Amino acid sequence: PTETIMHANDAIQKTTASTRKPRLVVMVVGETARADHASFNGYQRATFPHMDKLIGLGQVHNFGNVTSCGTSTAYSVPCMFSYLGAEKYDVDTADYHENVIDTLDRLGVAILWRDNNSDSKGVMNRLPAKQYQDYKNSPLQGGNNTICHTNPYDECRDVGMLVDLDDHVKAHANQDILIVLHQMGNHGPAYYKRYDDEFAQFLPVCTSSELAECERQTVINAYDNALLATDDFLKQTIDWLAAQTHADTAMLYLSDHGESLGEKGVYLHGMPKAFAPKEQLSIPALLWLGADTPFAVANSPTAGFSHDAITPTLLNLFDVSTQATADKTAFVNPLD
Repeated sequence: PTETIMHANDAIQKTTASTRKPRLVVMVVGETARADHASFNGYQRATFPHMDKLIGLGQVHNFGNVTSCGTSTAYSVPCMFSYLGAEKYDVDTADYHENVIDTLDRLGVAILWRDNNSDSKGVMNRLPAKQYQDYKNSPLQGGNNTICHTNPYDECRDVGMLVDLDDHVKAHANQDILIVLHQMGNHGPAYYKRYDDEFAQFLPVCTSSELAECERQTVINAYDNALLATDDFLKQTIDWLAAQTHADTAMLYLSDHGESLGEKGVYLHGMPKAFAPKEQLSIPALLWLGADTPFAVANSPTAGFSHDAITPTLLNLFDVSTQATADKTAFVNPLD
């Protein structure tokens, strides 16, 4: 299949960081978190305490029940950054097409992908290897994450991706910056390993991978506790962005897919889109904008938001204009 498929040859940045205030966007790629257990979507438990207050104060925006493009990480993540909609996205040929990261990097946006999940799923392939940083392992063990030995499992935490993030920013202060943080999140089945002892408030907790043996409630507790860690992670992420004054900042959070928690005997995820439970397709979506933001929250099409809105949003966030995203539904309205 000699060479790559192009979508945004006509991609032109309407306003560059040299004529206006530079833009710094943090894209948090969530994992296995579902909107059904999001407290800001009507869940009885306070799974997102920090986010609930920011919503209750009107600091971040909740897009309610957003539909995921897939039910698995390997399927969803490449499609989240693809120009192809979920209706025409092909997971087997996703590496053949240029994505939004390719376009943004080409146009001159400093991209940095820090991963605490697995990998960019082929998204970061055409970009320099130094722009992808491993964070699922400690150094010694050839990683980068300095926050790993805070639990009996020595599992690296997502908050470790926020460490020394100022360095990459200071290296590209003259230009727009996009930082992608791939989150460990609520990866199962061992939800009890996904969080430190500080976020173990929903008790008792299923401390096993055999979710089918544990009572549904103990498994839900573990899942909800992992959400608390994510909520705190997002809180520290926003706090870091709030510290960046000389740049228009934005924090976009979306989970790659949902999760089944014993509903009709269905556990985990990965079930084919055609008949998959909607718990696997229901994801939370949050947007935070910095002080005096130039951007506006787009009106929700009722059909609802989806994963297809990510690529046009990212392009709108950097004033990139292409008929590859002429005007499809995005989270943020394009400027003039």
